[PDB]
Amino acid sequence: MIPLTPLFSRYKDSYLLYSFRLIDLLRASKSTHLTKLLSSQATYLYHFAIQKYEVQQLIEWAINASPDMDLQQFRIEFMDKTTELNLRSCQPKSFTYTFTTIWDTMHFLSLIIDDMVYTRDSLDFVMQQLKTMKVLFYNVFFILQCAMCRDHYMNVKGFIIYHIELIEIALDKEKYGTDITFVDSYQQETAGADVSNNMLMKNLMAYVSMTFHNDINDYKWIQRNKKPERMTWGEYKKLLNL
Amino acid sequence: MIPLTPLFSRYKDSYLLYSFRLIDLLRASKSTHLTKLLSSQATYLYHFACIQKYEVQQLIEWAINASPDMDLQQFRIEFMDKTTELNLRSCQPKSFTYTFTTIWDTMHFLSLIIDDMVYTRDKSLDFVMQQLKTMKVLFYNVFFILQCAMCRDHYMNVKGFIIYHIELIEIALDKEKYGTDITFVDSYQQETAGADVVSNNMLMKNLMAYVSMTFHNDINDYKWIQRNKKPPYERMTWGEYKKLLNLQ
Ligand SMILES: Cc1cc2nc3c(=O)[nH]c(=O)nc-3n(C[C@H](O)[C@H](O)[C@H](O)COP(=O)(O)OP(=O)(O)OC[C@H]3O[C@@H](n4cnc5c(N)ncnc54)[C@H](O)[C@@H]3O)c2cc1C
Ligand SMILES: Cc1cc2nc3c(=O)[nH]c(=O)nc-3n(C[C@H](O)[C@H](O)[C@H](O)COP(=O)(O)OP(=O)(O)OC[C@H]3O[C@@H](n4cnc5c(N)ncnc54)[C@H](O)[C@@H]3O)c2cc1C
Repeated sequence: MIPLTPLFSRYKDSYLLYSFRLIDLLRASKSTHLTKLLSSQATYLYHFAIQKYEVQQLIEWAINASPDMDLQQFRIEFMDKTTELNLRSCQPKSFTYTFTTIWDTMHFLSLIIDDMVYTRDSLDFVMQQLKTMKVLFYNVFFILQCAMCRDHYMNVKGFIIYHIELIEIALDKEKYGTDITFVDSYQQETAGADVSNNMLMKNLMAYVSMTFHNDINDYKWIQRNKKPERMTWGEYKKLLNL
Repeated sequence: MIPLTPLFSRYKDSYLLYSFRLIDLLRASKSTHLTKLLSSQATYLYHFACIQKYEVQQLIEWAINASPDMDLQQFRIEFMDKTTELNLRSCQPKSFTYTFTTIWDTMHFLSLIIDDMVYTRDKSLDFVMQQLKTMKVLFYNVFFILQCAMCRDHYMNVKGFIIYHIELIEIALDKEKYGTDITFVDSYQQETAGADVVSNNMLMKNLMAYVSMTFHNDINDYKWIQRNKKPPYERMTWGEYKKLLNLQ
């Protein structure tokens, strides 16, 4: 499926760390609503990482874990519990949690979307996975503390979700007889809509999340009142072997 | 300022109707947060329409104190008197039939306003940058007023597509503030391609008109997914849209 590269290996570990830090919040949840949101998100996260059954036991354990433990103690009991559930594949290699962990996670999910679409057949299955992807991007938690970031993301996250919906639309047209034409550039996709073609950019969500990532970093100069090395699509594809 | 066309004339009247129906909601607000949100949005809405600021404050304060036991038709009559008394006849909608078109018209109207502020900007770039932040607040908090929970949930999910492009304009104005003038281009594709290069400051002419138009099409495309229906079907094209609004 997705090319194995150094950068993808980091994405994968960051993804697991993100998921670990999410289930640690369950014991602390101050509402039923938050508990249901976290539980579903973490279940979805491991889904994209028998396995469904073991994950359910892991999440249920996380739900009942003592609220009076610290993170470091939760981490100990989590490494034991994942080992006992034969879920060693859920254990992160590193636990240093930063903005990069969150970015890696979003870029990881984007790669998963692109891969599911490229290797589809079952279009109902992929259309259901996409809806789950929309829920995941809608409900990204920062876990770390940055209110400004949370405010900014809640304003512009629809940019990513919108593009997931474009893929749904493409798959719907394919179900009804117009196959997907994969194109090399975003410009072919956006221009093609301005008219019975069904053109979709290859690696669309890699590009979408890369451009979104650049925009966030450009905007923070406005946020700090300061004068401004941005990632290019050419070098991003190279780093990930796309 | 914006070209005068039949379609723009509708947009402006729809915009007034939308603003009227919004201030009708203050008397029934079930929470001080909703009250604060509604009153600021209505004040922002009339700010982008056109001492007007002070009379609008008086109109909004009247709406806050109006009886919650009135019905909409009675609110409408008192509103028509209050706007007359305050020398605000220009706030009065010509038509009161409220539909989805009313909401779309309002969103398209605001997009045209954004594009026009950028074009006429004083190169007081802080002023237009401040106005854009107000527009982001307006699109974030769009009220349907009519009943469509599915529409509300959908908009909540994808409204950031519009707001994102307002932030692209802010970034371009920030660059111009600091020495790199905006280069205007004729197509969205030119803008997105130039964003991937150096240091260009490329912005599409009439970007928000194109963005809101494209968003409008995507919503209508997606609804066929929501209905499990196959699309029947003439979508709106950017060429045809520029013609209707006499955009150059
Ligand atoms: C959803 C989200 C919203 C955020 N909102 C804000 C905000 O509003 N204000 C604020 O100050 N900070 C915000 N941040 C944090 C900010 O984006 C940076 O992560 C932070 O400022 C650290 O900057 P950095 O350059 O050291 O790390 P980053 O450059 O952001 O990321 C580090 C890693 O990601 C790589 N990378 C860099 N750019 C890209 C790209 N376009 N595409 C793919 N990979 C890339 C880098 O090469 C590096 O390997 C947000 C972060 C996220 C995940
Ligand atoms: C923010 C918002 C979100 C919505 N979400 C949903 C949803 O999730 N599910 C659902 O079923 N309905 C949704 N709707 C309503 C839906 O978009 C239509 O308005 C409704 O279904 C009526 O369809 P229509 O084509 O006959 O009228 P409309 O699409 O409302 O068109 C009304 C006017 O706008 C013109 N127009 C048409 N297309 C465009 C365009 N691309 N750009 C500019 N002008 C155009 C038309 O010529 C017409 O004059 C939403 C509406 C809004 C404003």
